[PDB]
Amino acid sequence: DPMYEQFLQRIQAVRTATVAKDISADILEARHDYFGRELCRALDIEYRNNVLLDEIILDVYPGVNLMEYNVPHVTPDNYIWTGDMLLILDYKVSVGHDSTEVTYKKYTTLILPVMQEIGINTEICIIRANPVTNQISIVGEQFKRLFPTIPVELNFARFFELRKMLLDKFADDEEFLMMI
Ligand SMILES: [Cl-]
Ligand SMILES: [Cl-]
Ligand SMILES: [Cl-]
Ligand SMILES: [Mn+2]
Ligand SMILES: [Mn+2]
Repeated sequence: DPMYEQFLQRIQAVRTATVAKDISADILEARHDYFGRELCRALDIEYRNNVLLDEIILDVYPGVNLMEYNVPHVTPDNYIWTGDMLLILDYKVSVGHDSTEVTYKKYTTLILPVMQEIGINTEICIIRANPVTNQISIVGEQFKRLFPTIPVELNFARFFELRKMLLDKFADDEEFLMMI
């Protein structure tokens, strides 16, 4: 209720391409966070949204001296510390694979080396929902083993409705069309 209403109020009032581009980005981020909350609820795991990598290391290995290592200050969405293995999690909502590939490449090359020097067994997990079909795709073998079914009940229609109204309001706007 209040989330939808707040976006609606903003789409009603917006007059300029630059402000409209920020509403569009905000809707896409709210849709991403919605999926993350529903995913963690369905799997009964702790819901987080952007944890600094140093803070993840400190939680799994409290006796670490951060200064001895070169820790990239990335903020993956969430993680699962099982006591023997660390699953780095990032949520995606997208009909395509490109954003998954980008994030997979970044976290693989930036997180795995320092986790290997520290000695923490780590897997990069990316969980994507298709907002149109509600189908879930998972990169991450240990995550699939731990969670062979994902009993989520997803409904992205309201996020599409809001963004479509925004795009209809600016369908004749050259500038906004380019800020695509
Ligand atoms: Cl405006
Ligand atoms: Cl103006
Ligand atoms: Cl990041
Ligand atoms: Mn994030
Ligand atoms: Mn994400």
